[PDB]
Amino acid sequence: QMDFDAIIIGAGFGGLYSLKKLRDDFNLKVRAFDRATEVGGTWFWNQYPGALSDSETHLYCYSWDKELLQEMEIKRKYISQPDVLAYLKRVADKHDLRKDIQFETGIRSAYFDEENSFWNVTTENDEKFTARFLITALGLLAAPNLPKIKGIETFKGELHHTSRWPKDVTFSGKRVGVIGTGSTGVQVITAIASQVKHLTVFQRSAQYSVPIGNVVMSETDVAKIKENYDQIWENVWNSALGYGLNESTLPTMSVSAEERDKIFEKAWQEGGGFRFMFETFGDIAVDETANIEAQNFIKKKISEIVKDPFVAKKLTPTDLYACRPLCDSGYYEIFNRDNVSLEDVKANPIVEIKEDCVVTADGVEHKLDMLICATGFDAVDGSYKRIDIRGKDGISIKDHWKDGPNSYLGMMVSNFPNMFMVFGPNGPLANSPPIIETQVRWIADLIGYAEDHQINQIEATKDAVDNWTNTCSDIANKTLFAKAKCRIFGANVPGKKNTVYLYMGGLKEYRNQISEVSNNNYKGCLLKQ
Ligand SMILES: Cc1cc2nc3c(=O)[nH]c(=O)nc-3n(C[C@H](O)[C@H](O)[C@H](O)COP(=O)(O)OP(=O)(O)OC[C@H]3O[C@@H](n4cnc5c(N)ncnc54)[C@H](O)[C@@H]3O)c2cc1C
Ligand SMILES: NC(=O)c1ccc[n+]([C@@H]2O[C@H](COP(=O)([O-])OP(=O)(O)OC[C@H]3O[C@@H](n4cnc5c(N)ncnc54)[C@H](OP(=O)(O)O)[C@@H]3O)[C@@H](O)[C@H]2O)c1
Repeated sequence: QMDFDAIIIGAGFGGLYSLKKLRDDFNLKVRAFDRATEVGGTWFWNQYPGALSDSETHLYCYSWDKELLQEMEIKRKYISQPDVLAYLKRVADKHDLRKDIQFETGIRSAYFDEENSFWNVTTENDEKFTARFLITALGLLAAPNLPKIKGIETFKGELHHTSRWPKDVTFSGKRVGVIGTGSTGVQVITAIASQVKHLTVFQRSAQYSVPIGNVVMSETDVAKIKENYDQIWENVWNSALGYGLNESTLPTMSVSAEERDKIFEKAWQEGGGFRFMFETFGDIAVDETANIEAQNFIKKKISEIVKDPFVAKKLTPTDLYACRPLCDSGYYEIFNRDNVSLEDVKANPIVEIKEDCVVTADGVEHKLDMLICATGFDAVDGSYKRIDIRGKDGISIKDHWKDGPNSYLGMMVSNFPNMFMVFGPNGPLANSPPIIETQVRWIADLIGYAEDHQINQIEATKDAVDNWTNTCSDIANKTLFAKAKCRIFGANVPGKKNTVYLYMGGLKEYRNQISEVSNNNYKGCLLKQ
């Protein structure tokens, strides 16, 4: 009666595993869609200079295919964007995935049918499809947050947002400006500084960055990893972050200053943001005195690398909370270069943009041939609201989430039956591929349980969703996060919203949580026959 058992939106990490698991392991008839012309998700769209993974190469991948784990290329310690794209293309090749992906096809609307209990999916070309279940693997790539700057539309030079980075960009002889110093801006600035006539960095808020330590991987090291891949993945599932770290329980202020400086320095040499934050000590994100110790080590490193003390001052975070640092391949070193200028657009904001320059509040005209906007995106739920998703009683996801996202286990939304989110909001804070695998296998097991027991409508209750929001709030309020403003709580509603964007108990406890549900006849889920 319906076109498919399941429809998947997205052909990235999440969508490709959702397709493989439902079609080949559970034998469902499924069609996937993506606006892209190729698989990859964020790794097909984000081809900006310096794009690099946050987790090491041997862990930023799938674990469910052992043959592929052995054949995988481990070139450098972290993996660049074109290599992630080539890997995901290889996954699609090996498992015959593309024949059930409709490319160059965006989904405009998905309407649930409380009669007959399936979903009505319309593409932007007015193609209509029906399916019992809807799998949303949308990521967080929509939509580009561009700087709201007076006159930015009059700029006659090259203007790119890092998410829409065009090929064939050349840098020599050009005066280039970069707005934004987050992870993307740090990666772009570090990669292009040596290639331009002059680089201006327009930073609104300095952030802490630690070295990434991206080194080439020896053939012995690669063989060492593959020989022990089963234990490596077992460590991922029994950890909180899934980054292959020895997650410390050691209190920061329980060692001498000599010892503390040695522990921070060892992680600094090795590289890695989460390593510096969670392999050194166990309370950096929970205790303020511990946090200040981590910051002071990075501030000290900034003041040593950056030789001009006034540029180092400008680069030093004033916030006072190292609530997750970035990673870089030589970011602070860039600012010793004679062709790099740092503009504190907090104490000197960009007021307007003319045809050939960026004007700051001090009147200075910063002449530019190129303006790179590394300015971020919408919130996590932004990708969901940009689709017309109507569930029970015809309520839209825009309205149900007008105050921020909320869900059950990060995978189910009340008033939206038969819809299952992959890497959606209210999920765990950990490495993405292990999270995506955990969710795809749990969702497929639920769909298989429904195909047997002949149930055709699965729905989370308002109580369970609120129980999940409580659990996240209880855990997140134990930490320093929010107070550093990391946009994990985005609430502020008169009757308290406390929409908690992340479950922060770790990947191991997250698998514990959703296992309680699956074991206990899916408590919190409305089953209908
Ligand atoms: C440079 C970079 C490095 C990163 N490194 C790490 C890391 O080391 N560790 C980590 O955990 N995370 C990392 N991330 C985060 C990253 O988003 C996740 O790791 C992962 O790629 C998310 O995969 P996904 O399939 O869930 O979403 P995506 O890769 O974003 O795929 C979403 C796809 O759904 C499509 N789509 C959306 N909406 C619609 C619609 N209405 N119709 C049709 N199609 C649609 C999109 O076009 C997109 O192709 C990194 C991100 C970037 C940009
Ligand atoms: N794993 C990785 O290595 C990696 C790589 C890329 C992205 N990500 C993730 O994907 C998300 C996006 O990363 P992102 O770096 O592109 O965006 P981002 O983290 O949100 O940072 C955006 C930067 O642009 C600045 N900015 C925004 N609007 C501005 C304005 N109007 N004027 C001046 N400055 C402005 C911001 O300054 P303010 O802070 O002052 O607002 C900020 O420094 C992040 O959450 C990140 O975790 C991860």
